[PDB]
Amino acid sequence: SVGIVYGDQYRQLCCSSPKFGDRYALVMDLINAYKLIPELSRVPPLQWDSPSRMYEAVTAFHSTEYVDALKKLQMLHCEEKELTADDELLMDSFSLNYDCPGFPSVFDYSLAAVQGSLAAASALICRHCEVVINWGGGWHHAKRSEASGFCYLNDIVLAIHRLVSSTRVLYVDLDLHHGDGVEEAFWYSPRVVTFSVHHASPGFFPGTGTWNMKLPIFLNGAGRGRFSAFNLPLEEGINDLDWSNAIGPILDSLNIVIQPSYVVVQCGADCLATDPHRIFRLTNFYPNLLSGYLYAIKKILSWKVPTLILGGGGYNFPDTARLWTRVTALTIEEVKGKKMTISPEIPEHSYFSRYGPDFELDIDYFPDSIQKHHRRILEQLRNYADLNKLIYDYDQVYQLY
Ligand SMILES: O=C(NO)c1cn(-c2cc(Cl)ccc2Oc2ccc(F)cc2)nn1
Ligand SMILES: [K+]
Ligand SMILES: [K+]
Ligand SMILES: [Zn+2]
Repeated sequence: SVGIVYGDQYRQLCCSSPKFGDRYALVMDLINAYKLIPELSRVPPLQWDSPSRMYEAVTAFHSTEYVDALKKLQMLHCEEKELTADDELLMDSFSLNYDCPGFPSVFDYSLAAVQGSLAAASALICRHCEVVINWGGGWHHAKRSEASGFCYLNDIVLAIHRLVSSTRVLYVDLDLHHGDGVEEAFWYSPRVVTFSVHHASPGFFPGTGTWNMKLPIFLNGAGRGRFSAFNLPLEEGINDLDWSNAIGPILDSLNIVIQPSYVVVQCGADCLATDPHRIFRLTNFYPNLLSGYLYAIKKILSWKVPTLILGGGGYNFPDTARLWTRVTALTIEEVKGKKMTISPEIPEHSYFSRYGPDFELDIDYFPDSIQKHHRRILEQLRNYADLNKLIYDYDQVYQLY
C-alpha cells in the first residue's frame, strides 16, 4: 500500500510561501486529475498536544534558539512594523535573510513540512504503508541553527531520526543540489548512509559534495561515521541515460552492502531540462512497454524496502507536477502491481491552463570522470563495510560497475 501526505490546512500552508507559490496545489491537483487519489492512502500530517511536544520534536535536530527566532520572525512579519536593528542582527545570526526571508506564515509553512514527513515516517514504522510520498517535504539544506536554500526546518533529518530511533537508513538525494544539511546531520552516524548526486562547480550553491581544500580531498564522514557520506558530483548537461548509468550501480551496491531497514529519497525536480536552472537535461519520459528520475525510483522500489519519497527543488511548477505525477503513478504500479494508465494529454481541471500551450504530460524537451568516481565510491563502500563489520560479496558488488 502507498500513502501520500495531504490535507486541507496542509495544502494551504504548503502554498503560502513566496518562492514556491502554489506549486504544491498544481502537484496534488494533477495527481487528482489523473484519478490517482483513490489508489493512495491519505496520511494526515502530524499534530501535537502541546507547544512543548512540538518544540521537543523539532529540537531533536534544531537548536531551541533557532526555533525561537523562526517563530519570532513569523510574529514580526504578521505586524506591519519594520524590524528593529537588534532583531535584524538576531535574524542574520541564523541566516534568516536573503534567500531565506521572513513572511507572515514562515514558521507554520516550515513546520508543516516537518509535520508531513514525520507522519510519513510513522506510517512506515507501523507498517500502514510500504511507501509514503510527501510532495510538501524534502527541505534538505536546513541546518541545526541555520536556514539555507529556502529551507527553514529540515523535515528530512527529523523523519530519518524518527526512522532510526525505531536499524539502518539509506538516504538518496536526487536534487540538482548537494544534500548538505542531511549529510551534515548524520556526518558522525554510521547507521544513516547518505548519498547525493548533484551538480557541483565553482560558485554553484551550496558548494559542497565535491573535492574540497595541499591537494583537494573527498571528505566522507567522521568518527564512527567515517566513509558513510557518499557523493557523486556531475558536470552540467547530463542526459537521462548517462545520469541513469552513473547512479544505477552505486544505488544497487549501497543496497547490497548496507541492507537498509528504510530508504528515504529526496526527489527534487530541478534536474529537469526545463527547470530554469538549465543545468541537467533529465526528463519525465516514460516508455509505454526513460526519465532518470523514474529509472532511479523504479530501481529503489524494486528492493522492497519501506521507502519515503519526498519533494524538494523544482522551479518550473507545471513541469514539476508533470514529473511528480509520473513518480506517483510509478510507485502505485511497482508497489501494487496494478498497471496505471496515464493519458498523454493533461486532463481538464482547475490548473489546466497552466499546462499550455500544448497541454501534454511529457515535458517540452527534445533530447571517464564518472569511471573515476565509481572506483572512488566503490573503495569508500568497501572501507565503510570494513569499518562496520558488514560483509558482502566483494566481487558481485564490483561486478555491478
Ligand atoms: O532548490 C534549491 N536547493 O535544493 C535551491 C536553489 N537555490 C538557488 C540558489 C541561488 Cl544562488 C539562486 C537561485 C536559486 O534557486 C532558484 C533558481 C532559479 C529560479 F528560477 C528560482 C530559484 N537555492 N536553493
Ligand atoms: K542531490
Ligand atoms: K552518515
Ligand atoms: Zn535543488
